[PDB]
Amino acid sequence: MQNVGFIGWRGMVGSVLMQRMVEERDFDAIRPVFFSTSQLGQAAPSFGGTTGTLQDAFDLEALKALDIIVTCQGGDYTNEIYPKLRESGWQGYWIDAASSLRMKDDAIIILDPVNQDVITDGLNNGIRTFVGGNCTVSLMLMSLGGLFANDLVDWVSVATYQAASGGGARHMRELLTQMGHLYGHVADELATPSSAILDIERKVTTLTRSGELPVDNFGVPLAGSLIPWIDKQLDNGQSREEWKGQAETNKILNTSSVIPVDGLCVRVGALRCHSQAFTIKLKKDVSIPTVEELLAAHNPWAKVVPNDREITMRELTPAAVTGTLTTPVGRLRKLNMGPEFLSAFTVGDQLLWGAAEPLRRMLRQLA
Amino acid sequence: MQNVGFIGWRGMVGSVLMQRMVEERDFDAIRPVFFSTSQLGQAAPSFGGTTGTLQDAFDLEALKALDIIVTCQGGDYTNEIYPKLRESGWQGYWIDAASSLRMKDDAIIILDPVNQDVITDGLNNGIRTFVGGNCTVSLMLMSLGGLFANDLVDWVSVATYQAASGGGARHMRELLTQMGHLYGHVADELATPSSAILDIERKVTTLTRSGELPVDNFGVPLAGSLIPWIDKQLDNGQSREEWKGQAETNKILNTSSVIPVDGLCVRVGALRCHSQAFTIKLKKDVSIPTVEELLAAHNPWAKVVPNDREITMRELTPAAVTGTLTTPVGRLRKLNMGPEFLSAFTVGDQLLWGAAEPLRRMLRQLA
Repeated sequence: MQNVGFIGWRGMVGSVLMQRMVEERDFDAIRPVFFSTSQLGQAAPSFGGTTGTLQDAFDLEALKALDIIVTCQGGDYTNEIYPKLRESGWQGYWIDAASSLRMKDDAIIILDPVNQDVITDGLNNGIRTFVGGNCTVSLMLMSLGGLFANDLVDWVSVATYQAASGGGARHMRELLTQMGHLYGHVADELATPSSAILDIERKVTTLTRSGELPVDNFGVPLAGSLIPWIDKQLDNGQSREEWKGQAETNKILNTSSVIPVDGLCVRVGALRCHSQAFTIKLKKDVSIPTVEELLAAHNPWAKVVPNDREITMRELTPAAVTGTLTTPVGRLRKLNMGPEFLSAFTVGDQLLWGAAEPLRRMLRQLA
Repeated sequence: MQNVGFIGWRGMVGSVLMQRMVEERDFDAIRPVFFSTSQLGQAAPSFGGTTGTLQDAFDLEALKALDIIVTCQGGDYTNEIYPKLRESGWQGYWIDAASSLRMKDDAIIILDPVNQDVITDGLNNGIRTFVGGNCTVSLMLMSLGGLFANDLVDWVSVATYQAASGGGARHMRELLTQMGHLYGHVADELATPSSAILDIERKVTTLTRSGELPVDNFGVPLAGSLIPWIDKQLDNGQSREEWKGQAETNKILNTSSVIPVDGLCVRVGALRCHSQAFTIKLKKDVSIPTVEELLAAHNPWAKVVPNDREITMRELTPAAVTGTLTTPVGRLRKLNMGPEFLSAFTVGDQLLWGAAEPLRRMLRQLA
C-alpha cells in the first residue's frame, strides 16, 4: 500500500473530495495520512477506517515520508512546500487542485476522461506532478471532448455564467445572503397581489446600489446582477480566467498547433454550476447528428441534450446539474455564419469535475 | 395638437412609458386620450392634465377618431384591432411595442438613435406603422451602433444574460419570491458562522428540485439558475428570440446585404437588465482605441467603459444600469482568433431602450 497524505481536506474542495472518496471507497486500497495546522496529534477523520493522528502540514520530514500528496490547500501552500520537497529530492507524486503548477514543464494538467494518453505517457516519462485544470476549461472539455478528440475544432469562442463556488465558501454565503436582503426588503408588497412591480423593482434596485448589501467577497453585488471580470487583469486585456482557456485547453489536449480559445468570463448568481455558451468553428461541415454522436461517444458524463425546448429547460440548467457528475451539452445547431459554425451550451458542477473529481481519479491510478 | 390614444398604459411597459412621458413633459404638446379594456367612461389620469375619461379600447369608432395610437397592450390586441382600422380606411399613426407587426412590409422597426434615417424615409414613403424592436436587438444596437454605422461588422455571435422583466411583471415577482424561498430555507444556517457551506448548499439544491418553488411563469426555477431557451421553438433549431437577432437587426438597419447575427438567448436571475457577450468579426483590422471612439460617438447612451477591472466591476453590470438610459459597452479587445475578432460585453435596461423609450421618441417626432 501507498502512503498518501491529504492536505486541505477540510476545505470546501477538500470536503467534496473526501465525500467522493468515501462514496467510491477509495480509502480501502491506500494508507491515508491526514495533515493539518490546527488540531495536531488529534485523531484523523477516520474516513479511511483509519485510527491515526493529524500531522503537521508544514513538517517536511513527515511530507517526505509520503509516496503521494493530495492537496486542496491552495497555491500559497503549494508554493511554499512543493519546491522544498522537490529540491530535497522527494520523488513522490504530487496531485494538486491549485493552479500554481499547471504550466510547469514537469507537470501535467489532469482530466483523464479527456487526456489519459497524456497522463500515461508522462507517467512513463518521469512526470510526478499532476495538477487539476481550471473549472471552466475542465467542464468545457468534459462536455465537448468528442469534438476535440476527433480534431474537429478550428477555434472556440466562449461566454461563461460562472457560479459563486469558484470564488469560495464565503462567496457562496454572500450570494445567498444578498438574496435574503433583496427579498426581505420587498417581502410585504410581494405578498400584496395589488402591489405595483415598478414599486417593488424600484426598492430592490435602490437597495442594490445603496451600499448596504454585504459585498466583501465579490467587491460589488452579485444577487440580481453579474460581474463580467474574473480575477487578475492582464496586459493583453484578458482577465486571468479568460487567459487560462487557451493555455490550459492546449496543454491538456497536448496540441501541436495552438487551438484559439477565448471569450468573456462572467460571474453570475448560481451556487456551484458553471454554464458556458459556445460559438465553435469546425474545420469541416459535420452534420449535427454526427456531432451529437461524437460528443455522446466521448465519455458517459457528456450527456447530449436534444435541441428541443422542453427537455432543454429541464436538463440544461444549474438546477438540474448541481451536485451531479453530469456535464450536459445542448443547443447544438449550426449558426447563420455558416455550416462550419456550431453552437453549444454546457452546464457542469464546478466542485466535482471542475475541482475534486480529476484529483480523485488520478489517485486511483496511482493506488 | 394631435389626438393621441394610449392603450395598455397601465401595464408594466405602459407604466414605464407614462413615467418617462411625464418626466419629459410629453403630454403638453398633445391631446391624450386614455383607453381601457376594463372600466370605461370613468375619469382620465391627470398625467395628461386633461379632464377626459377612459374610452373603449375595442371601440373602432373611438379609435378611428385619433391621429395617433400608442399601444403597449400586446400582440393579441394588435392582431385584432390594427387590420380592422387599416381596412376601415384609417391612415393614422400606429406606434406598437408588441412584436406582431415588426416584419410587415408596411411597417418600420423604430430605434431612432440608430435608424432615424430609415424612420424619416418611410415617414416620407407612406409608412404609418412603427414598431419597437426586440429588447435584445434594440439594446445591442444602442451599444454597438457605432460599429454598424461604420459598416465594420461582418457577423455577430451573441450569448445573452436576459432579465425577467422581459417575461413580465409576474416573472419578476416569481424570481424575487424564489430568492426568498432559497434564503429562508437556510436562513438559520447562514446566520450560524460555524455552519457547513456544503450543508447550506445541499439544502438549497434540494429545495430547488423539490417542486416547492413557485414556477408558474418560467416553467422551471430561475433563482440560482438560468434557462438556455427563450420562447417558441423554430424548425431551424433556433428559438424565436434567437431568430429575431438577424431578422430585426437587418430590418432596423435596413441592410443591403444580410449581416449574420446569431447565438444563444439565456434567461438569468436579473430583474430589468439584459447583458450580452459578443464575438464580433470585423470587416477590417481596426484598433481598439478606434473602435472605442466609433462606439462612443454613435450616440450618447453608448458609454464606453474602459477595459479595466475596477470600473468594469462598478459600471458594466445590471446593478449599475437598472433604471437608467445608459447602454454601456466594455471588455473591448481583440480575441485570440485574430485581429478581425472583437469581443464586447454590454448591459442595458430592458424596459427603457428595450421597450418604452423608442415609442416615446417616435410619438414625439409625430406631435
